Amino acid sequence: MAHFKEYQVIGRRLPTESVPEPKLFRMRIFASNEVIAKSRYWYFLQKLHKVKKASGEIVSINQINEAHPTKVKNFGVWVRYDSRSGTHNMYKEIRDVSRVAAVETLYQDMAARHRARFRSIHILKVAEIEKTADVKRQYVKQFLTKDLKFPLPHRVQKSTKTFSYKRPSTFY
RNA sequence: GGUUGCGGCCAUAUCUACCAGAAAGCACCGUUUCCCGUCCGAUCAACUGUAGUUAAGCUGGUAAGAGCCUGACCGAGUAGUGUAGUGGGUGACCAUACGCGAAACUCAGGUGCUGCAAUCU
Ligand SMILES: [Mg+2]
Ligand SMILES: [Mg+2]
Repeated sequence: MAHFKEYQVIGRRLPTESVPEPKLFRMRIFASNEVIAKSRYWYFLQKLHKVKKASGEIVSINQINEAHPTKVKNFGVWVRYDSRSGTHNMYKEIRDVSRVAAVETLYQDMAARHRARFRSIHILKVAEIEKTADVKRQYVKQFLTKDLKFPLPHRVQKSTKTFSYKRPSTFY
């Protein structure tokens, strides 16, 4: 899984004599590949409608590419997750160039700060904030100030050799 | 279509309350010599369909009826459960993956169908 990928997954109940041409439900799924995306689709349709993989059918799966992969966006993400003692909703903000890597950042963030495994997370929503001043988290808001520039003090250079003859510097 | 005799399934047929029922049938209904049974022709027996009555039985209809029956992407793919992991959690327990999948509930509809023989504006 070099990264996540976003798939649109469209499926339906199996057609019957009573109801030919059912309703065609669709979701956007962040998954490492096609098989997981289809599995996640059925898992989530399990919780919304009376249907399972055996009574249903996957009409379409299509990868969804970022419209502008090279534009930095501020994403607001609503997640539902299970902690060890209950279920909680939260909203986080991630700044990056694509939805898939923003969601990838989000899973890493949920694992790091809340020990929430991919098993225990529901991506309720991902949406770009098209306007500044609608951004609310200070950790992403600090990066939107005009003419932003910071140094990177204490540069640590990687040495290929085991022994150095120079007693190095961390300048930058 | 009504009714009677014998039924099949055994409430969609049961229960409550209340209204209808032409004809025929069924019924209630008249009598106690006889065969029989009673504390008691109430029941059971016999006899006349004669004296009468649809009052009841019976049948059908009504009920935002009770019950019952059928369905529902109703609740609910919930509860539960087969399988898996060197999954989570101190534990109690829980999540996930591949499968199966209820009951209550909530609406909706319905309230006997039918076989054989005989008979009837
Ligand atoms: Mg008498
Ligand atoms: Mg094992």
